[PDB]
Amino acid sequence: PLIVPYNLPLPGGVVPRMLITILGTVKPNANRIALDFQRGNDVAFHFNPRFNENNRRVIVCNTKLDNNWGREERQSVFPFESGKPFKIQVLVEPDHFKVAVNDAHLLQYNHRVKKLNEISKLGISGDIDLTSASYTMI
Ligand SMILES: CO[C@@H]1[C@@H](n2cc(-c3cc(F)c(F)c(F)c3)nn2)[C@@H](O)[C@@H](CO)O[C@@H]1Cc1cn(C2CCN(C(=O)NC(C)(C)C)CC2)nn1
Repeated sequence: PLIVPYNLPLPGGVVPRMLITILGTVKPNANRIALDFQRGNDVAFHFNPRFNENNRRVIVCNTKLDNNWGREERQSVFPFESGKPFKIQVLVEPDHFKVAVNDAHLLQYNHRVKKLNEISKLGISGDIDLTSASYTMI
C-alpha cells in the first residue's frame, strides 16, 4: 500500500490525453475522500466524495485560489461503496478534466486554472487504503 495522504508528482504539469489512475479500497466506514490537482498552493481541481453530507452521498468539485474556495459543482451520482475496491480515472482534455470511476463516466470539470503545465502535484487524502497512483498518455 501507499501512504495516505499521498503526493503524486506530475512532472511538468498535465497535458491533454494524460490519464491519471488511482486504485484503492474505500474504508468500511468511510466519510470523505479527496483528490487535489495542485498548482503550487492552488487547487486546480478538487474532487471530493462525501459519504454523509446531510444524510446523503455527494461528489463535490471545486477550485482553490489564494486559499479561497470557489463555486462548488455537485453530482449526486455516487459510484463509491464503503469497503469496496475502486478505480478513479482522471483524463485531462483541452477544456476539462473527465472523471470515470470503475470504468463508468462520472463527471466533467471545466478548467478554471489555465496553466495546465504548472499543475504539478496530485494530493490523495481521506478514508481509503491506497494501492497505486500512476499516469499514462492515451
Ligand atoms: C470542509 O472543507 C471543505 C473543503 N475541504 C475538504 C477537505 C478534505 C481534506 C481531507 F484530508 C480529506 F481526506 C478530504 F476528503 C477532504 N479539505 N478541504 C473543500 O471540500 C471545499 C470544496 O468547496 O468545501 C469545504 C470548504 C468550503 C466550502 N466553501 C463554500 C464554497 C462555495 N459553496 C458553494 O458554491 N455552494 C453552493 C454550490 C450551494 C452555491 C459554499 C461552500 N467554503 N469553504
